Amino acid sequence: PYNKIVSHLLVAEPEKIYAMPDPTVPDSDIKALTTLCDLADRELVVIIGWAKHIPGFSTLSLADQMSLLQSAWMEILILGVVYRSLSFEDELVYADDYIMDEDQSKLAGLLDLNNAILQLVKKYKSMKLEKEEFVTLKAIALANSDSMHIEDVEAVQKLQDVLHEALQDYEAGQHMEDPRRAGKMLMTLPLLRQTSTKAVQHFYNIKLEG
Amino acid sequence: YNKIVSHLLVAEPEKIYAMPDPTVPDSDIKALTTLCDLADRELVVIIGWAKHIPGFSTLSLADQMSLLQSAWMEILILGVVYRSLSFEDELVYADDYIMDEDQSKLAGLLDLNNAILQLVKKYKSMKLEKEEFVTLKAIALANSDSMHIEDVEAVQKLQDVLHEALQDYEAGQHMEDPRRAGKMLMTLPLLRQTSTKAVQHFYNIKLE
Ligand SMILES: CC/C(=C(\c1ccc(O)cc1)c1ccc(OCCN(C)C)cc1)c1ccccc1
Ligand SMILES: CC/C(=C(\c1ccc(O)cc1)c1ccc(OCCN(C)C)cc1)c1ccccc1
Repeated sequence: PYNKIVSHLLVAEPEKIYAMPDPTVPDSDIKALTTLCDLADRELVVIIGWAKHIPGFSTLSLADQMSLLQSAWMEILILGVVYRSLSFEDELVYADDYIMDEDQSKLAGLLDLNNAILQLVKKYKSMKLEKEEFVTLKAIALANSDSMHIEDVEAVQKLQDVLHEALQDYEAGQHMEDPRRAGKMLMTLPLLRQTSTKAVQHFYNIKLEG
Repeated sequence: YNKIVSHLLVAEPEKIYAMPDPTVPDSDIKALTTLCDLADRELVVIIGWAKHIPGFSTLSLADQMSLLQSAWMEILILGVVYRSLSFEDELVYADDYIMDEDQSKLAGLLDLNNAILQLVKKYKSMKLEKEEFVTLKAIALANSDSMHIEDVEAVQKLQDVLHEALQDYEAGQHMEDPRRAGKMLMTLPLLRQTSTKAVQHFYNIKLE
């Protein structure tokens, strides 16, 4: 119906970012990896631009604004893809010009991993996830990254609170069929965190192995 | 008073002890062994405790085990975490085994324990109650996100039931915060992460 925060967040939303493949080089695990690497690099600058638009976010200390972006960037990237693929089935809308099926992923050796995000994508799909929910869960994810390098903990909390409140409230007017929808959304965050940490690790392994 | 929560409480297992076998002088191995032996004896208990969770038993033995399979670490972690609330910078795994910053460094569990302590840091901040504990334990169990389940609906129903119990509990004894249940739900990620880091670390011993 109308929530201050949710609307703000829809607006603060970033524009369509396209992967931009290299047509002259062959499709290998090094290509796909390289393709995603930069795709994320670009998004990371995109996200830092965005976070400033997160109501109450710019007010925290800089050292703390960095602490969170430091921790929650991967979940943000991830929830991102997870969203792009809701209207699709069994594949990943990493980029609107970059989609991967079971076979493109088998070639990239990201089967295990992608079969993980397919799962995450399944839940949200079975909940009929809404754009307004994405943006909110996304902001929450950030204000809930639990960095250990926090200096002013009472502030992080008020930021968490402000965003949590917007969720309960938006879910309150748009879905009275489910007096427990917000909290349900919230329970999908762990998997988000699980996937992201899985992602981070595969990366530290590819870097170890080469 | 909420029925489901009264149950979970009553179900709450009896105290367990690590019993730092009067055998080997303190050392990485001794330490790691003590925990290995306690976790196992706890795991058994957990299995039994599980039978009481409302609606848990009705599940096919296949699912029941798929959940336990995935959540047993969060459960173990949550325990020591609740056990450690009333303390400072120390992790209580058992009344006979209490790890302080140094004993940790000795076991190499500095990083692991240090994240676990972070978990406690938050629960202490919001004065976690035994009631809230027993309930999250059950919730974490059914919200374990296992990839290989048969009956998705029945499981979902179990998460709703327990979720209802939590939102309800907060609604009665904690009217001062309408977002409390949700905030408890928000501590689940960390628990997940920590339980994960904890597990990958165990397997990482002599492998690649
Ligand atoms: C899951 C795909 C992915 C990345 C990704 C995820 C979501 C998204 O929207 C875009 C990309 C990925 C790849 C590279 C990367 O690099 C960050 C480091 N920069 C500074 C070089 C981050 C994420 C990746 C992670 C680990 C190993 C290999 C690939
Ligand atoms: C966090 C301490 C811990 C365990 C633990 C946690 C909570 C608790 O109440 C009791 C113990 C731990 C240690 C061993 C273990 O083994 C399970 C596998 N069995 C079948 C051999 C599980 C957890 C541990 C985890 C990873 C590496 C080293 C130690």
